[PDB]
This record gives sequence, structure tokens and C-alpha cells, in this order.
Amino acid sequence: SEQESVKEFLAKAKEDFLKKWENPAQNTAHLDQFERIKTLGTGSFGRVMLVKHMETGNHYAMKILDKQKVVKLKQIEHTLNEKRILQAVNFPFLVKLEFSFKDNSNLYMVMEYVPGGEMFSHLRRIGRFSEPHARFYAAQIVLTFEYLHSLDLIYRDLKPENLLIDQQGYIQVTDFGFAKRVKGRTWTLCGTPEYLAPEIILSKGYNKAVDWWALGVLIYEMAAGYPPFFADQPIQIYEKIVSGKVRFPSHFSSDLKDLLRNLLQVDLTKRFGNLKNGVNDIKNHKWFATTDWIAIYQRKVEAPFIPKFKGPGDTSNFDDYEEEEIRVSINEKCGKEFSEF
Ligand SMILES: N=C(N)NCCC[C@@H](NC(=O)[C@@H](CCCNC(=N)N)NC(=O)CCCCCNC(=O)[C@H]1O[C@@H](n2cnc3c(N)ncnc32)[C@H](O)[C@@H]1O)C(N)=O
Ligand SMILES: N=C(N)NCCC[C@@H](NC(=O)[C@@H](CCCNC(=N)N)NC(=O)CCCCCNC(=O)[C@H]1O[C@@H](n2cnc3c(N)ncnc32)[C@H](O)[C@@H]1O)C(N)=O
Repeated sequence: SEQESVKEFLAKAKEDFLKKWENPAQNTAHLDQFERIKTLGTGSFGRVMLVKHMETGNHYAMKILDKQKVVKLKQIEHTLNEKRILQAVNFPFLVKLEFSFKDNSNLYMVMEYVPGGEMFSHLRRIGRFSEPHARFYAAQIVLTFEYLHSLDLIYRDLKPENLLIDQQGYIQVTDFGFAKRVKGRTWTLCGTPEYLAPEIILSKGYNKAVDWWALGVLIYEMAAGYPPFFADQPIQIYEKIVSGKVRFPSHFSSDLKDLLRNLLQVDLTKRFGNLKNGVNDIKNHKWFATTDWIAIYQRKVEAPFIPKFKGPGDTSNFDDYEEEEIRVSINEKCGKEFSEF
């Protein structure tokens, strides 16, 4: 029976997560064990680098976060959530946190390296994803949220930049810096302007339904090639989101539009994923009728785009960024803040 099988899978996943959540993993490694190769991404309090583990020769993506910038930007709790969630979760479309540690200047989160690059680059390069192509990716995010939401985890940062393509052409979700365990409501104003549900913008306490709104935004952006509420300044992006007036390209199928109308629903009593039938309102929608949910999960489905790779530590699928030095101070910084890391 396919129904019992989902619940038994979800029960077990919860058990595994909760064990790992109560008995973690910490001081797994040291910086000196890694050779820095190349910057894969930049940010306001950190960067992500390709490193090689010298004992094994294996490559990893090492997220490096400046402790003082984390404190200033009010991301201590968020940074601690990220490591704690990432060590505890296990799902095919989530990046794998292999090592974590800290020194006097920084926090280190060492993930398995996903060499296919961001979905962002691929999407900007080709214009838009045709509907079957978008649907393949959207099916993976749907399963991913069902898994996280079952564990009471809200993701809160969905966007093409956080969706990395692996060698098989499947997605790995990276960046859990806004992810949070919440059984009911939460109140932090965070996310990416284009992807924010109206309820976040309006300073209302909100739930996991913001993830399903952002799924709507992602799906529109994959199939159109640009997001449904765009402006040059965030302030006008917010105004657009809150009315919820969305226009669809003439090439969008009726099924797609009907789906996106139900995700991009300003009214919480009406937004798919938030109704009584949960995630099944999305999985059983007509736009997904050709989707074999199990085969996606098992990665049996042939991906419509497989990345090019020249062996371990190839970075041809990533853009180039200015290389800066990793400084490690002689004096411990922000020790009490990060004593739990
Ligand atoms: N040019 C700049 N300096 N600014 C660009 C900002 C980029 C980014 N980060 C930040 O500013 C702030 C967060 C505040 C913004 N709010 C949101 N979270 N939406 N974050 C920070 O400062 C933390 C450092 C960067 C982490 C995110 N990047 C990433 O995570 C990228 O690194 C690669 N990457 C990550 N994991 C992997 C992996 N496992 N394998 C391969 N590549 C990876 C992949 O290219 C991702 O797009 C953001 N806006 O989300
Ligand atoms: N069939 C496929 N699977 N793919 C092929 C589709 C190619 C097709 N274009 C489109 O479908 C899409 C692809 C959108 C994403 N564009 C890029 N990534 N560069 N384009 C279209 O259908 C026309 C754009 C209408 C959007 C409104 N914006 C605008 O009026 C201006 O902003 C820029 N613009 C819009 N969106 C984007 C974006 N996502 N990135 C960069 N620039 C953009 C653009 O140059 C305009 O002058 C086309 N023939 O141009």
C-alpha cells in the first residue's frame, strides 16, 4: 500500500532526525587538514570555498563564516540552527554536512561538493526551463519540503542560487541559514525579497506555508525565466507581492497557471500545502500527473540536464569571484556567542 508506506517512511525519518538532534556531532575536523582551491560563492558574512581534504584527496565545499559579521548581522541563532539542522537531517535532495568546527575567527561547515553549479546560472544561461524540465526540479523540492515540514522544519530560503545540480542532474538544497524548527508560528523577517510570502512582508507571524508560496515563485521563475514580482528596488517588489496580482507568460499551460494560482495564494485558507489535504493537493494536481513521485525520490528518472565534469574538483560550472585570504586571529573572538557551535 502506497499510503501506509509514506507514513512509515516519515515516522522513521522523524525517529532518525530526533536521535541525531539529541546526540549531535562537533569538533569533527581542523582547517589545516584542507587545502583551499577556489571561491564558489560570496556573501555578506562568509564565503563558500572548494577545498581538498589532504588525507583522502576528497573535495568539499567549505562554508566559512566570519564570527564578528554573524553577530553584527544578527545571525548567531540562525547560524547555530543551520549546523544543528544540517547534521541531523538526511534526504536525497539535501546537501550533506561532513565536518564542522571553529577557530578564533570563523565557523566552518564542510559539505559534500556538488559540482554541477547553481540552478541560477543554468537558468540565466538558457532563458527558461521548458515545463517538463521545470516539473522535474519542482517535484524534488515538493518531496524535500514534505520531508522537512514533517520534521517541523521550515526552510525559508528557496531560490535558484541555493539549488545545486549534482553529477546525475538532480538537485541538492544548500544554505540552511534561515531554516528553523517550528511547530506553529514564527516571526523573524528573513528570506529573499522576490521569494517572500505576503505574510512575512506584512510583519505577521507565519508558518511553513511560506515555503509553498516560495515554491510557486520558484516554479514561475523556472518556467518563465524571471520571478512573478520583480522591481529594481525591494520596496516596490514588496508592494507587488502583497497585492498578489500575477501575470503569466502566454506560453504557460493552463495546468501550470492553475497550480501557480493555488501556490501564489495571498489567502492562507486557500494556499495549496496549507489546506486539509496537505502536500497531496500539490502532488495530485494535474500539472504533476505524469510525475512518478517514487522514481524521483529514488533518482530513477532521467534528468533533462546532466552537468559536464572533468573529474574531482572541477569548478567549470561555477562563476569566478575575487580570491581573498582566510585570516585566523591569534585572539579568540565571540567565544560565548558560539560556545554551542
Ligand atoms: N556579492 C555579495 N557579497 N553578496 C551576495 C550575497 C549571497 C548570499 N549570502 C549572504 O549575503 C548571506 C545571507 C544574507 C542574505 N539573505 C539570504 N539568505 N537570502 N550569507 C552569507 O554571507 C554566507 C556565505 C554565503 C552562503 C550562501 N552562498 C552559497 O551557499 C553558495 O555557495 C555555493 N555552495 C554552497 N554549498 C555548496 C556545495 N555543497 N557544493 C558546491 N557549491 C556550494 C553555491 O554556489 C551557493 O549558491 C544571499 N544573498 O543569499
Ligand atoms: N525555450 C526555452 N526553454 N528557452 C528559450 C526561451 C528564450 C526566449 N526567452 C524567454 O522565454 C524569456 C527568458 C527570460 C529570462 N531571460 C534571460 N535569462 N536572459 N524572455 C522573454 O520572454 C522576454 C522577457 C520578458 C521579461 C520582462 N523583462 C524586461 O522587460 C526586460 O528585462 C530583461 N530581463 C527580463 N527577465 C530577465 C532575467 N531573468 N534575466 C536578465 N534580464 C531579464 C529583458 O532583456 C527585457 O529588456 C527568447 N526567444 O528570448
